[PDB]
Amino acid sequence: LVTGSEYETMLTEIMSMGYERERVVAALRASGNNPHRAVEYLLTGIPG
Repeated sequence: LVTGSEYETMLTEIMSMGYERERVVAALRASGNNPHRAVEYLLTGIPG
């Protein structure tokens, strides 16, 4: 289980690719905090 501070740095690190906070938050929820899947969803779409 990542800590809350590790979540915030994960979130900010992905935001550095040019995504707004609320989209990254939604992608990390959809990925269960796996950053690889979150970035996949931001690049090429959520499942479905």
